[PDB]
Amino acid sequence: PLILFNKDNNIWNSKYFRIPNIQLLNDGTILTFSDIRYNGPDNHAYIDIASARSTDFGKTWSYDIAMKNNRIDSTYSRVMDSTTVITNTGRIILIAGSWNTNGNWAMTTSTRRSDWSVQMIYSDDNGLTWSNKIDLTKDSSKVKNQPSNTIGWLGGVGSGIVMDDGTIVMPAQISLRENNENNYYSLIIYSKDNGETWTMGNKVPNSNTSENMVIELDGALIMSTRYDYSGYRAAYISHDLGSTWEIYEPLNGKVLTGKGSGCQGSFIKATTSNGHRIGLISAPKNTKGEYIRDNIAVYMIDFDDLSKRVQEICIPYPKDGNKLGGGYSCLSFKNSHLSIVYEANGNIEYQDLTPYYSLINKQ
Repeated sequence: PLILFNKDNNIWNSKYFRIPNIQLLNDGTILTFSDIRYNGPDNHAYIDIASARSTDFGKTWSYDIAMKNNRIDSTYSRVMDSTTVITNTGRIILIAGSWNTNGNWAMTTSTRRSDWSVQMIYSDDNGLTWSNKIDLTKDSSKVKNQPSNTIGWLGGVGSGIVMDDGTIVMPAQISLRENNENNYYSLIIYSKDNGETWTMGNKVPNSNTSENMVIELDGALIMSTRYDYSGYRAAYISHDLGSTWEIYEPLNGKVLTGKGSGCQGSFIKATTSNGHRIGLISAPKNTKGEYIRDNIAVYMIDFDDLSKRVQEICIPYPKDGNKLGGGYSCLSFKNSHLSIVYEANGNIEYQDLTPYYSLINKQ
């Protein structure tokens, strides 16, 4: 596997890389992102977000800094946990959480986190140049239906989707102040104006849910979310663009995540040659438990053949993750090509999983 972001050899001399992201462009361009964790693996540290671009199918990469933190705190200023999407116009949107203090983003403060904000950048030139950082939460002109008891929120860490009519849907996670407690939930946000303004959906029926991704299936939204301390990835379905949610049985609890806290994963849809709509999930098996997060595997479900059980297709990273921070992955499928980026002992590796999709396509 090619080392995309190397902790031992990078142009920023960063000691650690975390939270990968990948987008397969329509013309074959591969666009990837990752946290630039300069001082180490800690989440509450000095972090920017990088971009690696390839015009030769992953052989050579051009590196840049897509987003910088607010530059306020040389120790804690950070923009992190990227959530990306490609609109129908080709516009590439990146959504990230922004902080500059110490402490968990969801549990530290009992009121709205003062240094918290959601920053968004977009590129109209296929990832060559990026726009200015646009604050989505400093006022109320960009995001509608933001709960008043919001401690903070950010993207679902991964990739969004585009509906039939062109509506962009982004996975999201929110922390809410409810009855002297801080409960965090998963949900979605959507934009009908190419990402200029957004409307916030409602929370999923269960707390302790966070990082997630949604797919579109015949107008509905099917979510595969991180369900902490449940041992599995939860799944919900929505028929009103994320306003109401029901448990999606065919996927709920099917992907096990081992003991301890959950872990981020990716959930994308692919349409095989026989017309079937399949779901591809990447997540560590975590058979060794807790934050070890071993064996980043790729699972498959056939929505048009739901009697067939979820299949383990391959394990792109059949090793233990680093307990300091690992296990995150992101899949991207476009034009019968499948690619993955994942964390690998402080590094970010890349793989082309297209031959495995060809085994699925049965052509």
